[PDB]
Amino acid sequence: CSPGIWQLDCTHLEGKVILVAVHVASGYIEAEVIPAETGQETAYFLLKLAGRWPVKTVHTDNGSNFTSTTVKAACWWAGIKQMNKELKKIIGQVRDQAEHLKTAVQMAVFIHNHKRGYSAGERIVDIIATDI
Amino acid sequence: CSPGIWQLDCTHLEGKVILVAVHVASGYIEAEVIPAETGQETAYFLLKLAGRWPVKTVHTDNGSNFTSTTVKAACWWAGIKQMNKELKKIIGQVRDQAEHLKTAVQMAVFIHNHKRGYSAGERIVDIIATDI
Ligand SMILES: CC(C)(C)O[C@H](C(=O)O)c1c(-c2ccc3c(c2)CCCO3)nc(-c2cnn(Cc3ccccc3)c2)c2ccccc12
Ligand SMILES: CC(C)(C)O[C@H](C(=O)O)c1c(-c2ccc3c(c2)CCCO3)nc(-c2cnn(Cc3ccccc3)c2)c2ccccc12
Repeated sequence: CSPGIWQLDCTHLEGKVILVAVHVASGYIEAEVIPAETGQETAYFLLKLAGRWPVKTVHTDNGSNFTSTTVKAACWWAGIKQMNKELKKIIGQVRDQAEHLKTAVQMAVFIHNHKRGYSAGERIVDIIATDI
Repeated sequence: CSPGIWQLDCTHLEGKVILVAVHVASGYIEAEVIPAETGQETAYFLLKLAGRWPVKTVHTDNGSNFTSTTVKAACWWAGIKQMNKELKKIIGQVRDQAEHLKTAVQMAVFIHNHKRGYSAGERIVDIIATDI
């Protein structure tokens, strides 16, 4: 698709919430473990994401994710308008490597983003730079 | 300089620690508030950073930052070898906008990375994509 579209979702594992953002054009993933699946967590995460990539529009598979005032506030300020099983597959394979789940998650993001025919990491920067 | 070099440092504000990474070639900043200035926090942050950008070498202005086993482990796994006052200037100007310091920080990262003659945000993706 077009280069400012991201998709946000939460997935659950070991009683914790993993917030997963996928840049739709590239497959590039950013991800964080959060304590609770709250609107404030989504708001802050959206602020972090928009300061790093040019985020125009965000989609989700759970629309109610985006109905908190806090989320709306974040999108308003950052100018935002409205392949997780592979990620869960990589987590499972490296989970023994690490104590904390959050560490396994960032390992899995690293593998995913740098697996190649280019990697999701190389596609996002080419896509965004072409756009400029 | 060359396109895989990052600089890590901590700065302090309101009794909290702000961990600041600057991509030296571009001026592009990634940043997080952390509870304590510990090696484990630096390790995890380094894991997050390497899964998003191609990080070859990291520098710091406090070398002892990098002597924990945990940090060394992170750099080992991710294949890593060994303009904060402007950031603090932006934080100060937007601090009233937000409750939490961490929110002001990501606001300040957003402003910095997207201020333009291109922005630090546009320079990093052009630099990294040229490299590929
Ligand atoms: C990363 C944090 C600090 C958040 O937690 C991890 C964890 O959750 O496992 C953790 C790590 C760690 C650090 C980096 C790392 C991995 C594990 C997994 C793969 C990628 O990079 N390490 C230690 C520890 C303390 N001493 N050592 C001897 C050592 C290990 C490898 C190479 C060289 C030396 C490792 C942790 C100790 C307690 C809690 C979490 C740890
Ligand atoms: C972002 C988090 C959730 C971590 O904390 C912030 C904070 O630290 O200030 C916070 C925010 C918030 C959300 C996004 C945002 C800003 C502030 C600053 C500029 C950029 O984007 N908002 C609320 C709140 C609750 N109701 N509203 C009516 C509203 C405000 C603006 C536009 C539309 C509607 C805002 C917070 C409440 C409690 C604690 C932190 C909040």
